[PDB]
Amino acid sequence: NTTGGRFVDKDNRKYYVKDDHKAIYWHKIDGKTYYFGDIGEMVVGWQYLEIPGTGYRDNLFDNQPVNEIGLQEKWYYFGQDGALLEQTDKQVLEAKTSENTGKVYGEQYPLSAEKRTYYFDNNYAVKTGWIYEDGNWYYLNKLGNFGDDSYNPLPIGEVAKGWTQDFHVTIDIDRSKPAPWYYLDASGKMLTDWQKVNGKWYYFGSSGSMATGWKYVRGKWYYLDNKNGDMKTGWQYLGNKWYYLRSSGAMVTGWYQDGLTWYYLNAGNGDMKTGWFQVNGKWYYAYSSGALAVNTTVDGYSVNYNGEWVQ
Ligand SMILES: CN1[C@@H]2CC[C@H]1C[C@@H](OC(=O)[C@H](CO)c1ccccc1)C2
Ligand SMILES: CN1[C@@H]2CC[C@H]1C[C@@H](OC(=O)[C@H](CO)c1ccccc1)C2
Ligand SMILES: C[N+](C)(C)CCO
Ligand SMILES: C[N+](C)(C)CCO
Ligand SMILES: C[N+](C)(C)CCO
Ligand SMILES: C[N+](C)(C)CCO
Ligand SMILES: C[N+](C)(C)CCO
Ligand SMILES: C[N+](C)(C)CCO
Repeated sequence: NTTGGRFVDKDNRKYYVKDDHKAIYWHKIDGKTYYFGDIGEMVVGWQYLEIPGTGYRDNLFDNQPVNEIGLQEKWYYFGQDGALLEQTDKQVLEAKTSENTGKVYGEQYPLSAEKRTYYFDNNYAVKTGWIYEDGNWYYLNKLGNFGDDSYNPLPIGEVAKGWTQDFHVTIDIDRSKPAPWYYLDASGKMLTDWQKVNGKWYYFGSSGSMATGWKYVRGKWYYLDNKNGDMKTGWQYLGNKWYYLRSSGAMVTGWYQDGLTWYYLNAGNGDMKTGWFQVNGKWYYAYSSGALAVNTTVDGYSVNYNGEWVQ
């Protein structure tokens, strides 16, 4: 909706001038959208800019006041003639790197030899977050990189690979909300169910989120590290009780013999018994270590070869 002006080439830069003033920021001119930055230099290619449409960075000229405003920034792609690529689905484009972004018309810069598929939201900005394609989920980075006083927005919108946390984000991470972990394979596909990664097992279920703590899967109980998620095996002291997990990871219930030593894991909960207890009417005694007392005396009580209290 910006008319009455004209594009002007000067000092190896391109401007749009009307009534003798330079256009700045976002402008819709003759069916196309352009962006002129803070001083009027038309941009081209990959750009990380404040979102258009509010009016605070729109239809402005360098002779007008520029309001202070807090607008999130997103990635946008402009043609070599400066027109905004109004894609709302996806498109194959030169990968964005530390050398082909933030450039303006007139500048010299290489055209990425590598091209990637980029997804877009309904407002022409590069899409971030989860996307479902051809039977699989992929995660497009919501955040860029940091590093003690430093922020690189380049990763935003790129296909995530490997271990990835899904933070709730707008302009900054939202620490109040949960941030589950996921694992994307070499091609970015989200893994589900059991998966062996770096030598350890993890359970991602059907949603993809990495489970932590006790987890019931296909009839058996498993215990994933409460913080890191890796599946535990063997004897585990959890919540002040002992549990025995098979090498497969499944929790054991009932009688279990380790070498010559018998142990009794509670029928339902699975916690190890100590002291006197009875199974199917018969009484047995387990020491504090959980080991069953056999062929000996326990406080004036005889227990035979099977640990049974012999009357
Ligand atoms: C990005 N460069 C181009 C536009 C600004 C800078 C420097 C050049 O532009 C200028 O030098 C401007 C043109 O009006 C200028 C300012 C003051 C004195 C002379 C020229 C090319
Ligand atoms: C390490 N355990 C976990 C993964 C394999 C074993 C047993 C359980 O997994 C399975 O039982 C199934 C059997 O098909 C399985 C899933 C994924 C890979 C291999 C086996 C939990
Ligand atoms: C998109 N999901 C299946 C991947 C993850 C939960 O939001
Ligand atoms: C699974 N991790 C990302 C969560 C933790 C350490 O490897
Ligand atoms: C999950 N349980 C049955 C295994 C243990 C108590 O938390
Ligand atoms: C069975 N008792 C007589 C042995 C022991 C207390 O429960
Ligand atoms: C782990 N314990 C309690 C089970 C057995 C003695 O080492
Ligand atoms: C299960 N036991 C302790 C009970 C008996 C030997 O098989």
